[PDB]
Amino acid sequence: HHMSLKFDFSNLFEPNISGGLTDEDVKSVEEKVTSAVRNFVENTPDFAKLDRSWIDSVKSLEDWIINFDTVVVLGIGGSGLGNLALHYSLRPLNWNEMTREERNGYARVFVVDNVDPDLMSSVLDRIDPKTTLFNVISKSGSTAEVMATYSIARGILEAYGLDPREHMLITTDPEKGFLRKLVKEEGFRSLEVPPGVGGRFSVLTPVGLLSAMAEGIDIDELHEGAKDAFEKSMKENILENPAAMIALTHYLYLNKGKSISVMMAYSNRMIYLVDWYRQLWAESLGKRYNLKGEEVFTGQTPVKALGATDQHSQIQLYNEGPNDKVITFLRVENFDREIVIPETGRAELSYLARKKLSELLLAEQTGTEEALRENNRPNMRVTFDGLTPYNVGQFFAYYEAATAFMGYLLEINPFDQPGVELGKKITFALMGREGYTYEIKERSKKVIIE
Amino acid sequence: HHMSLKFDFSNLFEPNISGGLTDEDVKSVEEKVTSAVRNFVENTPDFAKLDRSWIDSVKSLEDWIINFDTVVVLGIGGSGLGNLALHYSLRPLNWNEMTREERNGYARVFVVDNVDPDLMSSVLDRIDPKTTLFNVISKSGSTAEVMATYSIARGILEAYGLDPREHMLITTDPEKGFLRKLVKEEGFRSLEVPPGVGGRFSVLTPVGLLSAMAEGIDIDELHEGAKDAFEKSMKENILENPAAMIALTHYLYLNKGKSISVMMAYSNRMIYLVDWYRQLWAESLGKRYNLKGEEVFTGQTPVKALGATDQHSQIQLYNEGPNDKVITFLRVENFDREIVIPETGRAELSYLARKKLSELLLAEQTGTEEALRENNRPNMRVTFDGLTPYNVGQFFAYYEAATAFMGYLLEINPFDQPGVELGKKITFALMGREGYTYEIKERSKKVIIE
Amino acid sequence: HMSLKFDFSNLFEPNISGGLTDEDVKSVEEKVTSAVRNFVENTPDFAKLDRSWIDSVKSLEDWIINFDTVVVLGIGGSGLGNLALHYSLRPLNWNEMTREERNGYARVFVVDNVDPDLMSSVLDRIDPKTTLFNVISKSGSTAEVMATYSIARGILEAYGLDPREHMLITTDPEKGFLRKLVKEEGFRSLEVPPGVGGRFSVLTPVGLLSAMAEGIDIDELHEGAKDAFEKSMKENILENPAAMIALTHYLYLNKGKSISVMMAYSNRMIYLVDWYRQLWAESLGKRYNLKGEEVFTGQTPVKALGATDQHSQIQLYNEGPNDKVITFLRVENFDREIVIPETGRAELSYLARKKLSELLLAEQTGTEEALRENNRPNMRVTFDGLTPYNVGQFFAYYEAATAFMGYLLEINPFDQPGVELGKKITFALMGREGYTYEIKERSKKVIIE
Amino acid sequence: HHMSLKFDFSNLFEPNISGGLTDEDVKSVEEKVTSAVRNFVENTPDFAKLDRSWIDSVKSLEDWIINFDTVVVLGIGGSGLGNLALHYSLRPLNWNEMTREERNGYARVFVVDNVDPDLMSSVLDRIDPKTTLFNVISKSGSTAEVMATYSIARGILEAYGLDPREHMLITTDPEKGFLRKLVKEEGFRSLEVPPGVGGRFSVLTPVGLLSAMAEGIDIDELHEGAKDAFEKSMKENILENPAAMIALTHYLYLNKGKSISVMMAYSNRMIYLVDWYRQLWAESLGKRYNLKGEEVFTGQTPVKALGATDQHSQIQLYNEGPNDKVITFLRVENFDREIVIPETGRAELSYLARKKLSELLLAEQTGTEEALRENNRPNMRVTFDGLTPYNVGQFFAYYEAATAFMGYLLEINPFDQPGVELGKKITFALMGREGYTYEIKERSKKVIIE
Ligand SMILES: [Cl-]
Ligand SMILES: [Cl-]
Ligand SMILES: [Cl-]
Ligand SMILES: [Cl-]
Repeated sequence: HHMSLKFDFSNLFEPNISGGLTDEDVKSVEEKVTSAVRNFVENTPDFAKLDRSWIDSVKSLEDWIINFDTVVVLGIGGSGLGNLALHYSLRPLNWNEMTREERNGYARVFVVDNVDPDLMSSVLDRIDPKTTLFNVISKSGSTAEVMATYSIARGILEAYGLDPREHMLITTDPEKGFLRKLVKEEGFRSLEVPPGVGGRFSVLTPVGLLSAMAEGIDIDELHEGAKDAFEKSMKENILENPAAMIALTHYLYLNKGKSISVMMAYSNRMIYLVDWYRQLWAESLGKRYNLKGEEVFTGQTPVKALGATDQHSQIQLYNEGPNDKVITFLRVENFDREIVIPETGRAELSYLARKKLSELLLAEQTGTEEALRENNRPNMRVTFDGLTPYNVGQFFAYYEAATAFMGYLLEINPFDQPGVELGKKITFALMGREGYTYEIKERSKKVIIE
Repeated sequence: HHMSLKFDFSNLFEPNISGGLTDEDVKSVEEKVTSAVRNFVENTPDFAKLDRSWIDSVKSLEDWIINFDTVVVLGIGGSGLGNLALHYSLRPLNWNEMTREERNGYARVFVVDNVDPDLMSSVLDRIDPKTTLFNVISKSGSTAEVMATYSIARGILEAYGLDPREHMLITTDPEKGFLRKLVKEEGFRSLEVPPGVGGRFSVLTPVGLLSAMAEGIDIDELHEGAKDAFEKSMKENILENPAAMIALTHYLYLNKGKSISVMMAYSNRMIYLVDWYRQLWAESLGKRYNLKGEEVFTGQTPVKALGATDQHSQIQLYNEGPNDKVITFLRVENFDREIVIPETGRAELSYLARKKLSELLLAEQTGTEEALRENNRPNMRVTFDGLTPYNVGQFFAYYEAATAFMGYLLEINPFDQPGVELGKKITFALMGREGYTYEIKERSKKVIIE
Repeated sequence: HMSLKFDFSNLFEPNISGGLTDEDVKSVEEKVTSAVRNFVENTPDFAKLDRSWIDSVKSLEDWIINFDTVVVLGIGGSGLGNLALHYSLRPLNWNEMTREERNGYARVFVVDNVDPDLMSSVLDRIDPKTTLFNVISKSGSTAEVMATYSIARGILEAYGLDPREHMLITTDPEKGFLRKLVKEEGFRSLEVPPGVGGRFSVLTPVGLLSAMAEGIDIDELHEGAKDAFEKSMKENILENPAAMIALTHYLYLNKGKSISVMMAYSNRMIYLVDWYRQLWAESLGKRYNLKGEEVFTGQTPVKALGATDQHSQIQLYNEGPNDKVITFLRVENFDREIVIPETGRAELSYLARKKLSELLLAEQTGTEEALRENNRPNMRVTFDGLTPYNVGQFFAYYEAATAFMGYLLEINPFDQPGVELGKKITFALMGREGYTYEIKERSKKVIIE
Repeated sequence: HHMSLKFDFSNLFEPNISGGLTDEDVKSVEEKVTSAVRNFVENTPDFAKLDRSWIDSVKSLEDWIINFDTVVVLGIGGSGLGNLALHYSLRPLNWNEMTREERNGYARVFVVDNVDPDLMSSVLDRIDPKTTLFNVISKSGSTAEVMATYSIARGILEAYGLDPREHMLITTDPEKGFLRKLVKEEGFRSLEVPPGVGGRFSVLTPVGLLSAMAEGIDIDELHEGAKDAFEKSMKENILENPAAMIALTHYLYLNKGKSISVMMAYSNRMIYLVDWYRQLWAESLGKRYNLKGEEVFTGQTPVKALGATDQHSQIQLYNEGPNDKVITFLRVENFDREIVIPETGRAELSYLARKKLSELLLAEQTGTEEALRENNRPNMRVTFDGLTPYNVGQFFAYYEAATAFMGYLLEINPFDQPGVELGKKITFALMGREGYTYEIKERSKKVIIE
């Protein structure tokens, strides 16, 4: 009883929407898409290989991890969102507020992926350092945010007379960077960010799997789902290849003025899956220069929505504003807690009486999707039979491959992020970091209301 | 020691950005903007009046509310996001996980603004019904989601033999709708959604103020901030009028291809302020037809970002992708818990040693803003001296007025939401609701991978 | 409110063979009377009990209720007083009681060492969010207090707590590093009075703050101290306990009693004995007299606990060298009077249905009599109960007595020059700027590993 | 891993101190010392034999002892201090205030070694009789203080309807005395105080081992250290024999007017090791008569000091008062919780910044030792590499041997205590005990102030 995600691309096509994609459209790109799949098969990126050592190196720590009642991940972006996505999608929303008995002995997971002291302080107020493991995660080994939060955690351990080696696990490049040097000099336990895997493609590497295993997620089943997804993503038959289809259809639509991808998840536990997609799409495909060095300023802005909530926020705009969005719905059909709506005795509420609350949620997704179709707003749907590691591993793999394919189609490098470097340089200079000299000039025009 | 929000619109203008707005641009719209302000002054919408009864009717319940240790708001969109925005921005992030003593006797606030049973179940698992008040909030008195969650809460009270009148407070239109009838027939305590105030403009009405007061927020100071903001928003001098300036500059940019507003808050506690803005902007300004009945499909998609987090997700795209965004930063300069980064003894981290963690966060905002300027991406900044009710009330008022002004400039009705009605009709039909007959047709083209 | 009772009888002939005589008393009476008169005429600051000591501490009462725990970072004079007050005037499980059982008053922990097992164990028991650190140092730079201060402050900083909300500084009003910190950073503060040395400072804000925090009646503490200091100014030596303690101990020191044993018959009084230890040792253990002559004077104070140390030291006190004067502290009424149950066993009939304290008191009486019979000089200080009035009497009488002994021995009882060399060596070991002492390689090394 | 205690006797000798012991001094007593060691080897006292049955009898109760969460030792002196020495030195100071989980399942240990009702009542307020074992320990089987506390514990058990045999374990002489009778008549579990081992020499017998095993101390390792130390104590080469050297040097100094031994431990955890030593030295060596029946009134008063604390209490007197003391330091070089002193940013505290707090403690021991040397105060040092049962067993063994050797040198019986009997007789008479008739006479001279 493991099932493939189901994809329904029907509302992306004519005649389902007037303005839809056509058989001519598909034919216009089919060859370039098949070539993207072939290139993935022939020059497979490291992320798709799902090395056994990724699971094995994490399982090797399992006996040690059961010493801890909490794991705090000190990581950001690629080293933080995948942790939150796994945590939300694959444990109950009140996991960290459950007793240890309710958690069946597994650990609470907190992720500190910002340098806001209100965030760090609120996590620190919830943990006992004597029973906490900090997983310090940075590929580079020197991400400023992670250094700052590492410093705070280390300082607290020191002040309490706790051995940092008993409370910190370092996940970083096997050879380069400051955190790796710390490992080598001080003898920390460690895990690797694989050299050929970039942050935003690292969730199924030890980056994501350690905290997942800590909280009792079946990480083997997670890889089983991703494996099956990657295998379907290598099919040169595009009508059997969900990742190729996502790329094909989004590539075409980007070309036809759809500058926004909306991913709308009909589940509060899926919301961090959408944030993970946000970074994956935006950072991969949002590129100034193409592979030839030509200025292209390409990209499709990823927008996060939550159903049914955002029907009362964004659905007016999605139906009646500019037609610049392709909307992907994430639909889960079975819930771990199926609340039944009681009979209140009021005739006004008979349409709700003794139905599952999820029946209403699912009726809302269906109605929202249909209204959008009727208003010729292109949409597709990914359906999960439940929130299981198998299904979440599929999700990650399919979107990692699709993003890879879109970078091929757009003839850009989907695996770099040059646009982030300037802000960092300015910031380090502001922080007085040795060798950082950028000076922000005094402005001519100052338009302030103070 | 109450201070106005500071606005810096400088990076929206030439020469600060090449491509920026010009004095010619401002002159092109100045008159229409002054007229929007005059119209607001002369035909003031009910939301801007800040009726004393909004605070007084809530304070009248204060003695009763201190019976409860938890308030659960059963509301959605306009009746839910303002509650979450107040809760996050004006209490510590671990408020609901603090002891009652730590909360100084004030209540926990949970908001159930979805029909996902994983959400409702997780809140139900955290509360004792004997010490909980459900605030059921719907302007119409019949929002499906709110009916469903009301039914569940009522059913639990009944099964436990608790009197619903002792555990439910109804906030709805004073005269129309099912919830008002329930009030009248069964004798519930109640509060009003003011007839002339729409959901998305209702946060400073009893909709938002009840839960705020419950958790110990100074609701008087909240209105004091909003009052001062509304007064500045009635200034016909546009260079002294932050709301007029936001409208002026966003109107111009929408016209020049900036189809996205990004609001990027450098605070985890401000994140629900951004979601409140999301609904306010999208639902107000995302309109098919103008006031003349002409098809305009207007709108500017609001995008939520969090700094520094989203520097590792979206900043590549914001600097290097299409130039279709105006970015507003929210910057708070003082934090309730100022963590100091310890000295680790490592020369590599000297740039962080013994600085406030917030110094790094603030350096990151400044650097991110400068990089964007250098890449000619238009941006402005709203600076809060701290997270206080005064400053949050200002924020709400300024953006409510600015949205009002943009609807004038765009010559649409910013106070309706016709585009939501079709999805609801389809959903009710799917739910078998009497008199709802929409039938979804079988599709010609079915493109599925299953 | 009743006066401590003193019974000096077993210090005198014929009660002990070898005891003090009327001739002995006459030999020093005039010098003692002059000690008293000097105290009356040039009263040391500690004996003035300034109103501002209580008033400055009471000013913080409203603020202190924010905290469930006060941690005293202080050592010696700035630490033992707090412990003496804590143990003697609250039940032994006070810090392990619930807040309700404590009637809302705070837990008190004293970190008076730089052992990380001590600091760590206290930190493991506290919530920084509800903890006040009282950082106490007269000089403002005591190394041990700087070290513990640094740790507490670092924890406060890492958690984002404002140090001014969680630290109270007790130091000289004008001089020193801690006073500078107060003035530069705006900490709340209390004073160590300029003319009061650490070991004489328990009844100043040094001790009064943590005592108040835990709900001790500090007014009653001063009321007892006041009454005791009044009796200590009586020129009739037979009405003046402090003068009699100095008289008799001065005579015995001169007759080869090189040890004072203070043996308290109460586990709660044990830190009163430690406070006394520092007071007698550091005051009267002096190389030079007031003329600059080498005298190497001193009487080693020894801490004992009754009835416990009957099974540790009583063999030695009765059968070893006759070099000790033994002062008993006897408390006659206990806050929890446990009654020994009837077991039904004939062998235990002598215990059946008596107060456990009756056994304790019979043990003090028997121990005292056996020592008299063995001609070992002893006296007894009897408390009707462990109350602030009684404890304030105790501190005052002993502070006055130590002042008088310094007069009789013609030394300065208010300095401590012998501590400075070790500190200089230590700072040099710690690499402190301007400390250069180098410990030389030894000729003779006698090691077993 | 297991290391011998290191002894440094250097500052006991000339030229290290002027006035120090000389090679002539050593020659003066070498032969009598060698003869002490030989007597020990040839007529070994029962305490040094470390019978396997002392560990086995205690280990046979381990399954039963895990029923309890708390062991309360009712014993005094020899039957009480050893338990406290082991508890403090080999468990953290907050052991009894740790949760059961923090204690890894092992029991809390309270020792009630006084008939102060404030002691007993404070212990009783902390225990649940249903989960408590009272270990009632008296070699004689009739120690009054143990009878009284036994009576209290038993009465409580009775009045609650708990079976005393499920909550009391009796440790007493195998054949003689009231407690042994109780065992035989009522069927209590029991352990033996070995007939040839006196109380003050009983810590490593079941007297001490039971409570130690209950709190998780490795009692095998305790014996392994004691065994190695007793072996070194049987070496006729006095320069390889620590116990011989302690006895040699202290005997010489006692004869040169050092009437006081100061043991000053630089650890709050070692303070009860010092108290154990106090009873050992005082009760053994403080004798009126020698073995010939000649009046000697011999003895060296043992004084307890704690470093660094007592540098602010006693160090003035030790350096500047009578030169009547030999001072032994106990120095522990590694701590279980190694607190690092943070950097405060203050120039005044740069000599502390980022050093271990124990570096300061150790520097204080060294400086204190050197200043005492400079002032010609004889001192030695015992260095522990950590607080481990191996090191603590070594300590007890070496000091028990040393005391035996001192009694030989002093030609006294180190194994009796006739000076305690008079006080007991008087007390029993005051308590109205049948056959005790002592009458305290009215005094001639009464010198009282009331
Ligand atoms: Cl968004
Ligand atoms: Cl105040
Ligand atoms: Cl048995
Ligand atoms: Cl002592």
